[PDB]
Amino acid sequence: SLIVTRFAPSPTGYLHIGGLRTAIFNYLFARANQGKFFLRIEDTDLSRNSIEAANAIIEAFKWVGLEYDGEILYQSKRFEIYKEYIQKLLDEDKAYYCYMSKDELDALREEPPKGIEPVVRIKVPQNEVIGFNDGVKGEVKVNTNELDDFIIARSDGTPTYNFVVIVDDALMGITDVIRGDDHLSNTPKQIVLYKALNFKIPNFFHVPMILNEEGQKLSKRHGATNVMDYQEMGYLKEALVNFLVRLGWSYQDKEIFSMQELLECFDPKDLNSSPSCFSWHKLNWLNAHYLKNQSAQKLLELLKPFSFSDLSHLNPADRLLDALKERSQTLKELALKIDEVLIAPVEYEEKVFKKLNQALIMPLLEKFKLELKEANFMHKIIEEEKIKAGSFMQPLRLALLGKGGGIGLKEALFILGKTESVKRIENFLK
Repeated sequence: SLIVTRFAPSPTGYLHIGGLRTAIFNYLFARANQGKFFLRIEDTDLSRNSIEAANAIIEAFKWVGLEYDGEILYQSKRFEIYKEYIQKLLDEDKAYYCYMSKDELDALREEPPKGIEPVVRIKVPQNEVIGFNDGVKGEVKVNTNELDDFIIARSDGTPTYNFVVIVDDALMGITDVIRGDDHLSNTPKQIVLYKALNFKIPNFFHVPMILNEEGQKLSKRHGATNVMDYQEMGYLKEALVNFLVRLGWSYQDKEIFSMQELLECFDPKDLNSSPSCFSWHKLNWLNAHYLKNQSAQKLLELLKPFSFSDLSHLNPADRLLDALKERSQTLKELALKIDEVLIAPVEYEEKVFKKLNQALIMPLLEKFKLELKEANFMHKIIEEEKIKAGSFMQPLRLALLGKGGGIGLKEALFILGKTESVKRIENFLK
Protein backbone atom coordinates (compact mmCIF):
# COMPACT_ATOMS: atom_id res chain seq x y z
CA SER A 1 0.00 0.00 0.00
CA LEU A 2 1.27 3.45 -0.98
CA ILE A 3 1.74 5.83 1.97
CA VAL A 4 2.32 9.57 1.47
CA THR A 5 3.12 11.49 4.66
CA ARG A 6 4.63 14.90 5.33
CA PHE A 7 5.97 17.16 8.06
CA ALA A 8 4.29 20.57 7.86
CA PRO A 9 4.87 22.27 11.23
CA SER A 10 3.14 25.38 12.44
CA PRO A 11 5.27 28.55 12.52
CA THR A 12 8.14 28.09 14.98
CA GLY A 13 11.56 29.63 15.44
CA TYR A 14 13.35 26.27 15.42
CA LEU A 15 12.76 22.51 15.40
CA HIS A 16 11.19 21.39 18.68
CA ILE A 17 11.82 17.89 19.97
CA GLY A 18 8.06 17.35 20.01
CA GLY A 19 7.95 18.25 16.33
CA LEU A 20 10.95 16.03 15.68
CA ARG A 21 9.05 13.13 17.25
CA THR A 22 6.06 13.79 15.00
CA ALA A 23 8.35 14.03 11.96
CA ILE A 24 9.90 10.67 12.91
CA PHE A 25 6.52 8.96 13.12
CA ASN A 26 5.47 10.38 9.76
CA TYR A 27 8.91 9.53 8.34
CA LEU A 28 8.88 5.93 9.63
CA PHE A 29 5.36 5.27 8.31
CA ALA A 30 6.39 6.26 4.78
CA ARG A 31 9.75 4.49 4.86
CA ALA A 32 8.44 1.26 6.43
CA ASN A 33 5.97 0.84 3.54
CA GLN A 34 8.33 2.27 0.89
CA GLY A 35 6.26 5.44 0.52
CA LYS A 36 7.09 9.12 0.22
CA PHE A 37 7.88 11.66 2.93
CA PHE A 38 7.88 15.41 2.37
CA LEU A 39 8.91 18.50 4.32
CA ARG A 40 6.78 21.63 4.02
CA ILE A 41 7.71 25.01 5.50
CA GLU A 42 4.81 27.39 6.14
CA ASP A 43 6.19 30.95 6.05
CA THR A 44 3.20 33.26 6.47
CA ASP A 45 5.38 36.19 5.36
CA LEU A 46 8.70 36.62 3.55
CA SER A 47 10.36 38.51 6.41
CA ARG A 48 13.90 38.11 7.69
CA ASN A 49 12.63 36.49 10.89
CA SER A 50 10.82 33.67 9.07
CA ILE A 51 13.68 33.01 6.64
CA GLU A 52 16.10 32.30 9.49
CA ALA A 53 13.50 30.09 11.20
CA ALA A 54 13.09 27.99 8.05
CA ASN A 55 16.86 27.59 7.76
CA ALA A 56 16.99 26.50 11.40
CA ILE A 57 14.37 23.80 10.85
CA ILE A 58 16.23 22.62 7.74
CA GLU A 59 19.53 22.67 9.65
CA ALA A 60 18.24 20.42 12.45
CA PHE A 61 16.60 18.16 9.86
CA LYS A 62 19.91 17.65 8.05
CA TRP A 63 21.77 16.90 11.29
CA VAL A 64 19.25 14.29 12.45
CA GLY A 65 19.38 12.67 9.02
CA LEU A 66 15.69 12.39 8.11
CA GLU A 67 15.80 12.62 4.32
CA TYR A 68 12.71 13.74 2.41
CA ASP A 69 11.52 13.10 -1.13
CA GLY A 70 11.43 15.81 -3.73
CA GLU A 71 12.16 19.41 -2.83
CA ILE A 72 10.94 21.49 0.11
CA LEU A 73 7.62 23.26 -0.44
CA TYR A 74 7.26 26.83 0.86
CA GLN A 75 4.08 28.78 1.56
CA SER A 76 5.48 31.98 0.02
CA LYS A 77 6.04 30.19 -3.31
CA ARG A 78 2.38 29.06 -3.53
CA PHE A 79 0.64 32.38 -2.89
CA GLU A 80 -1.57 32.32 -6.00
CA ILE A 81 -2.71 28.72 -5.39
CA TYR A 82 -4.26 29.48 -1.99
CA LYS A 83 -5.95 32.62 -3.37
CA GLU A 84 -7.83 30.70 -6.07
CA TYR A 85 -9.35 28.14 -3.70
CA ILE A 86 -10.39 30.97 -1.36
CA GLN A 87 -12.03 32.70 -4.32
CA LYS A 88 -13.67 29.43 -5.36
CA LEU A 89 -15.35 29.02 -1.96
CA LEU A 90 -16.56 32.62 -2.19
CA ASP A 91 -18.03 32.15 -5.68
CA GLU A 92 -19.82 29.02 -4.42
CA ASP A 93 -21.06 30.93 -1.33
CA LYS A 94 -19.31 28.43 0.93
CA ALA A 95 -17.22 31.33 2.27
CA TYR A 96 -18.25 34.90 2.93
CA TYR A 97 -16.88 38.28 3.86
CA CYS A 98 -17.18 39.40 7.47
CA TYR A 99 -16.74 42.93 8.82
CA MET A 100 -17.71 42.29 12.45
CA SER A 101 -15.19 42.17 15.26
CA LYS A 102 -14.68 39.06 17.36
CA ASP A 103 -16.42 40.74 20.32
CA GLU A 104 -19.50 41.44 18.19
CA LEU A 105 -19.61 37.84 16.98
CA ASP A 106 -19.12 36.41 20.48
CA ALA A 107 -22.26 38.23 21.64
CA LEU A 108 -24.27 37.32 18.53
CA ARG A 109 -23.24 33.65 18.70
CA GLU A 110 -24.51 33.52 22.30
CA GLU A 111 -27.90 35.07 21.47
CA PRO A 112 -22.19 48.04 1.63
CA PRO A 113 -19.59 48.57 4.37
CA LYS A 114 -17.09 51.38 3.80
CA GLY A 115 -13.42 51.31 4.76
CA ILE A 116 -13.14 48.23 6.97
CA GLU A 117 -11.23 45.47 5.17
CA PRO A 118 -13.20 42.25 5.75
CA VAL A 119 -11.98 38.76 6.54
CA VAL A 120 -13.16 35.55 4.85
CA ARG A 121 -14.91 32.98 7.03
CA ILE A 122 -16.00 29.47 6.10
CA LYS A 123 -19.68 28.59 6.44
CA VAL A 124 -19.83 25.60 8.80
CA PRO A 125 -22.97 23.52 8.06
CA GLN A 126 -24.86 23.49 11.36
CA ASN A 127 -26.75 20.50 12.81
CA GLU A 128 -24.26 17.93 11.56
CA VAL A 129 -21.88 15.44 13.15
CA ILE A 130 -18.25 15.47 12.05
CA GLY A 131 -16.66 12.09 12.68
CA PHE A 132 -13.39 10.39 11.87
CA ASN A 133 -11.90 7.08 12.96
CA ASP A 134 -8.56 8.03 14.48
CA GLY A 135 -5.90 5.34 14.40
CA VAL A 136 -5.07 5.89 18.09
CA LYS A 137 -8.17 7.36 19.76
CA GLY A 138 -10.77 5.51 17.68
CA GLU A 139 -14.03 7.14 16.61
CA VAL A 140 -14.04 10.88 17.31
CA LYS A 141 -17.34 12.73 16.87
CA VAL A 142 -18.08 16.45 17.23
CA ASN A 143 -21.23 18.45 16.58
CA THR A 144 -20.86 21.24 14.04
CA ASN A 145 -22.85 23.45 16.42
CA GLU A 146 -19.71 23.46 18.57
CA LEU A 147 -17.74 24.95 15.63
CA ASP A 148 -18.22 28.58 14.67
CA ASP A 149 -17.51 30.13 11.26
CA PHE A 150 -13.74 30.29 11.53
CA ILE A 151 -11.45 32.52 9.48
CA ILE A 152 -9.77 31.09 6.40
CA ALA A 153 -8.33 34.37 5.06
CA ARG A 154 -7.22 37.46 6.94
CA SER A 155 -8.13 41.03 6.05
CA ASP A 156 -5.01 41.30 3.87
CA GLY A 157 -5.99 38.13 1.99
CA THR A 158 -3.37 35.85 3.56
CA PRO A 159 -4.75 32.34 4.22
CA THR A 160 -4.67 30.85 7.71
CA TYR A 161 -2.58 27.87 8.82
CA ASN A 162 -5.45 25.37 8.60
CA PHE A 163 -6.29 26.40 5.03
CA VAL A 164 -2.68 26.13 3.82
CA VAL A 165 -2.31 22.66 5.36
CA ILE A 166 -5.38 21.10 3.77
CA VAL A 167 -4.72 22.60 0.32
CA ASP A 168 -1.13 21.38 0.31
CA ASP A 169 -2.19 18.00 1.71
CA ALA A 170 -4.69 17.50 -1.12
CA LEU A 171 -2.35 18.70 -3.87
CA MET A 172 0.45 16.43 -2.58
CA GLY A 173 -1.82 13.38 -2.16
CA ILE A 174 -1.22 13.03 1.60
CA THR A 175 -2.80 9.74 2.72
CA ASP A 176 -2.03 9.68 6.45
CA VAL A 177 -1.29 12.31 9.10
CA ILE A 178 0.30 11.41 12.45
CA ARG A 179 -0.36 14.31 14.80
CA GLY A 180 -0.09 15.25 18.46
CA ASP A 181 -3.13 15.57 20.73
CA ASP A 182 -2.35 19.29 20.99
CA HIS A 183 -3.83 19.92 17.52
CA LEU A 184 -6.83 17.64 18.04
CA SER A 185 -9.26 20.59 17.86
CA ASN A 186 -7.89 21.73 14.48
CA THR A 187 -8.83 18.39 12.90
CA PRO A 188 -12.63 18.96 12.75
CA LYS A 189 -11.96 22.40 11.29
CA GLN A 190 -9.70 20.83 8.65
CA ILE A 191 -12.39 18.25 7.89
CA VAL A 192 -14.81 21.11 7.14
CA LEU A 193 -12.32 22.63 4.70
CA TYR A 194 -11.73 19.22 3.10
CA LYS A 195 -15.42 18.51 2.45
CA ALA A 196 -16.10 22.08 1.30
CA LEU A 197 -13.42 21.76 -1.39
CA ASN A 198 -14.38 18.15 -2.26
CA PHE A 199 -10.95 16.89 -1.19
CA LYS A 200 -10.07 13.43 0.10
CA ILE A 201 -9.71 13.27 3.89
CA PRO A 202 -6.50 11.43 4.87
CA ASN A 203 -6.34 9.14 7.88
CA PHE A 204 -5.44 10.68 11.23
CA PHE A 205 -3.35 9.36 14.12
CA HIS A 206 -3.38 11.51 17.27
CA VAL A 207 -0.65 10.63 19.77
CA PRO A 208 -0.49 11.96 23.35
CA MET A 209 1.85 14.86 23.98
CA ILE A 210 5.21 14.29 25.64
CA LEU A 211 5.22 14.85 29.40
CA ASN A 212 8.10 15.98 31.61
CA GLU A 213 9.30 14.28 34.81
CA GLU A 214 6.43 15.70 36.90
CA GLY A 215 3.70 14.84 34.40
CA GLN A 216 3.34 18.40 33.12
CA LYS A 217 3.20 19.22 29.42
CA LEU A 218 6.63 19.50 27.81
CA SER A 219 7.24 23.22 27.15
CA LYS A 220 9.97 25.89 27.11
CA ARG A 221 9.80 26.01 30.93
CA HIS A 222 11.79 22.76 30.99
CA GLY A 223 14.67 24.38 29.13
CA ALA A 224 15.58 21.84 26.43
CA THR A 225 13.18 21.81 23.48
CA ASN A 226 15.50 22.90 20.65
CA VAL A 227 16.94 19.88 18.81
CA MET A 228 20.24 21.65 18.11
CA ASP A 229 20.69 22.21 21.85
CA TYR A 230 20.99 18.44 22.21
CA GLN A 231 23.73 18.50 19.58
CA GLU A 232 25.59 21.14 21.59
CA MET A 233 25.04 19.05 24.75
CA GLY A 234 26.90 16.12 23.18
CA TYR A 235 24.10 13.74 22.18
CA LEU A 236 24.45 11.58 19.09
CA LYS A 237 21.82 11.83 16.37
CA GLU A 238 21.15 8.08 16.57
CA ALA A 239 20.50 8.25 20.31
CA LEU A 240 18.15 11.23 20.00
CA VAL A 241 16.02 9.40 17.42
CA ASN A 242 15.97 6.19 19.46
CA PHE A 243 14.87 8.20 22.50
CA LEU A 244 12.02 10.10 20.83
CA VAL A 245 10.57 7.18 18.87
CA ARG A 246 10.23 5.30 22.18
CA LEU A 247 7.94 8.03 23.59
CA GLY A 248 4.40 6.87 22.82
CA TRP A 249 5.52 3.80 20.84
CA SER A 250 6.68 0.37 21.99
CA TYR A 251 7.54 -2.79 20.08
CA GLN A 252 8.25 -5.98 22.06
CA ASP A 253 9.86 -4.77 25.31
CA LYS A 254 12.88 -3.56 23.32
CA GLU A 255 14.66 -0.28 24.08
CA ILE A 256 17.54 0.06 21.58
CA PHE A 257 16.65 0.20 17.88
CA SER A 258 18.70 0.69 14.74
CA MET A 259 17.50 2.72 11.78
CA GLN A 260 17.06 -0.46 9.73
CA GLU A 261 15.16 -2.16 12.56
CA LEU A 262 12.68 0.71 12.95
CA LEU A 263 12.12 0.82 9.19
CA GLU A 264 11.30 -2.91 9.30
CA CYS A 265 9.07 -3.04 12.38
CA PHE A 266 7.41 0.38 12.88
CA ASP A 267 3.60 0.30 12.71
CA PRO A 268 1.29 3.23 13.58
CA LYS A 269 -1.17 0.69 15.02
CA ASP A 270 1.31 0.32 17.91
CA LEU A 271 1.11 3.99 18.92
CA ASN A 272 0.31 3.99 22.62
CA SER A 273 -2.70 6.01 23.75
CA SER A 274 -1.00 6.43 27.15
CA PRO A 275 1.20 9.54 27.50
CA SER A 276 4.92 8.98 27.93
CA CYS A 277 7.30 10.94 30.16
CA PHE A 278 10.61 12.58 29.24
CA SER A 279 13.39 10.80 31.17
CA TRP A 280 16.93 12.20 31.33
CA HIS A 281 18.17 8.85 32.63
CA LYS A 282 16.68 6.98 29.66
CA LEU A 283 18.15 9.42 27.13
CA ASN A 284 21.60 9.29 28.75
CA TRP A 285 21.38 5.49 28.95
CA LEU A 286 20.72 5.36 25.21
CA ASN A 287 23.34 8.00 24.44
CA ALA A 288 25.92 6.16 26.54
CA HIS A 289 25.18 3.05 24.47
CA TYR A 290 25.54 4.59 21.01
CA LEU A 291 28.62 6.49 22.20
CA LYS A 292 30.23 3.26 23.43
CA ASN A 293 29.37 1.47 20.16
CA GLN A 294 31.27 4.01 18.07
CA SER A 295 34.71 3.54 16.56
CA ALA A 296 37.95 5.36 17.31
CA GLN A 297 38.36 7.53 14.20
CA LYS A 298 34.71 8.61 14.32
CA LEU A 299 35.04 9.58 17.99
CA LEU A 300 38.01 11.79 17.11
CA GLU A 301 35.84 13.68 14.62
CA LEU A 302 32.88 13.82 17.03
CA LEU A 303 35.03 15.06 19.93
CA LYS A 304 36.71 17.84 17.91
CA PRO A 305 34.19 20.66 18.63
CA PHE A 306 34.15 19.70 22.34
CA SER A 307 37.79 18.97 23.26
CA PHE A 308 40.29 21.77 23.91
CA SER A 309 43.17 19.36 23.19
CA ASP A 310 44.26 18.39 19.68
CA LEU A 311 44.75 14.65 19.13
CA SER A 312 48.22 13.97 17.68
CA HIS A 313 48.73 10.73 19.64
CA LEU A 314 49.52 7.26 18.31
CA ASN A 315 46.98 4.47 17.83
CA PRO A 316 47.66 2.94 21.29
CA ALA A 317 48.21 6.35 22.91
CA ASP A 318 43.10 4.53 21.82
CA ARG A 319 43.90 3.67 25.42
CA LEU A 320 42.66 7.13 26.46
CA LEU A 321 39.15 6.32 25.21
CA ASP A 322 39.08 2.85 26.78
CA ALA A 323 38.96 4.24 30.33
CA LEU A 324 36.69 7.24 29.69
CA LYS A 325 34.15 5.70 27.28
CA GLU A 326 32.43 3.60 29.95
CA ARG A 327 32.27 6.48 32.46
CA SER A 328 30.91 9.09 30.00
CA GLN A 329 27.38 9.68 28.71
CA THR A 330 27.77 12.61 26.28
CA LEU A 331 30.45 14.03 24.02
CA LYS A 332 30.67 17.01 26.39
CA GLU A 333 31.44 14.81 29.40
CA LEU A 334 33.83 12.63 27.40
CA ALA A 335 35.84 15.55 26.02
CA LEU A 336 36.07 17.17 29.46
CA LYS A 337 37.57 14.02 30.96
CA ILE A 338 39.95 13.88 28.00
CA ASP A 339 41.05 17.47 28.62
CA GLU A 340 41.71 16.44 32.24
CA VAL A 341 44.48 14.15 30.93
CA LEU A 342 45.95 15.82 27.84
CA ILE A 343 45.96 19.40 29.15
CA ALA A 344 48.70 19.96 31.73
CA PRO A 345 47.58 21.03 35.22
CA VAL A 346 47.90 24.72 36.02
CA GLU A 347 47.07 24.30 39.73
CA TYR A 348 47.08 21.54 42.36
CA GLU A 349 44.23 20.41 44.61
CA GLU A 350 44.97 21.96 48.01
CA LYS A 351 42.68 19.42 49.73
CA VAL A 352 45.33 16.72 49.18
CA PHE A 353 48.42 18.92 48.68
CA LYS A 354 48.30 20.64 52.09
CA LYS A 355 48.08 17.22 53.79
CA LEU A 356 51.35 15.92 52.37
CA ASN A 357 54.86 15.71 53.84
CA GLN A 358 56.80 17.99 51.50
CA ALA A 359 60.16 16.78 52.86
CA LEU A 360 59.45 13.14 51.94
CA ILE A 361 57.32 13.51 48.80
CA MET A 362 59.82 15.64 46.85
CA PRO A 363 62.85 13.26 46.84
CA LEU A 364 60.57 10.24 46.32
CA LEU A 365 59.20 11.58 43.03
CA GLU A 366 62.75 12.21 41.84
CA LYS A 367 63.79 8.60 42.47
CA PHE A 368 60.86 7.47 40.32
CA LYS A 369 61.53 10.09 37.62
CA LEU A 370 64.91 8.54 36.80
CA GLU A 371 63.63 4.97 37.19
CA LEU A 372 60.91 5.65 34.61
CA LYS A 373 63.20 7.66 32.31
CA GLU A 374 65.21 4.50 31.56
CA ALA A 375 62.04 2.74 30.36
CA ASN A 376 59.66 3.84 27.60
CA PHE A 377 56.48 2.65 25.85
CA MET A 378 53.95 -1.33 29.17
CA HIS A 379 54.99 -2.62 32.60
CA LYS A 380 55.37 0.07 35.26
CA ILE A 381 57.69 0.15 38.29
CA ILE A 382 56.96 0.05 42.02
CA GLU A 383 58.93 1.83 44.73
CA GLU A 384 60.69 -0.47 47.21
CA GLU A 385 61.32 1.97 50.08
CA LYS A 386 59.13 -0.18 52.36
CA ILE A 387 56.14 2.17 52.16
CA LYS A 388 52.50 1.69 51.24
CA ALA A 389 51.37 2.35 47.68
CA GLY A 390 49.20 5.29 48.76
CA SER A 391 52.21 7.20 50.08
CA PHE A 392 53.63 7.23 46.54
CA MET A 393 50.56 7.04 44.29
CA GLN A 394 48.80 10.07 45.78
CA PRO A 395 51.65 12.58 45.16
CA LEU A 396 52.37 11.15 41.70
CA ARG A 397 48.71 11.62 40.75
CA LEU A 398 48.82 15.26 41.86
CA ALA A 399 51.94 15.82 39.74
CA LEU A 400 50.40 14.19 36.65
CA LEU A 401 46.67 14.95 36.92
CA GLY A 402 46.35 17.40 39.83
CA LYS A 403 42.94 16.00 40.82
CA GLY A 404 42.06 13.31 43.35
CA GLY A 405 40.18 10.62 41.47
CA GLY A 406 40.91 10.40 37.76
CA ILE A 407 42.33 7.75 35.44
CA GLY A 408 44.79 5.15 36.65
CA LEU A 409 48.43 6.20 36.77
CA LYS A 410 49.49 3.24 34.61
CA GLU A 411 47.47 4.42 31.60
CA ALA A 412 48.15 8.14 32.08
CA LEU A 413 51.91 7.54 31.86
CA PHE A 414 51.51 5.81 28.49
CA ILE A 415 48.86 8.17 27.09
CA LEU A 416 51.04 11.17 27.93
CA GLY A 417 54.42 11.50 26.28
CA LYS A 418 57.43 10.26 28.19
CA THR A 419 58.78 13.80 27.86
CA GLU A 420 55.42 15.28 28.90
CA SER A 421 55.24 13.08 32.00
CA VAL A 422 58.65 14.31 33.17
CA LYS A 423 57.62 17.90 32.37
CA ARG A 424 54.61 17.58 34.69
CA ILE A 425 56.61 16.03 37.54
CA GLU A 426 59.24 18.77 37.21
CA ASN A 427 56.53 21.44 37.42
CA PHE A 428 55.27 19.86 40.65
CA LEU A 429 58.76 20.11 42.18
CA LYS A 430 59.08 23.83 41.33
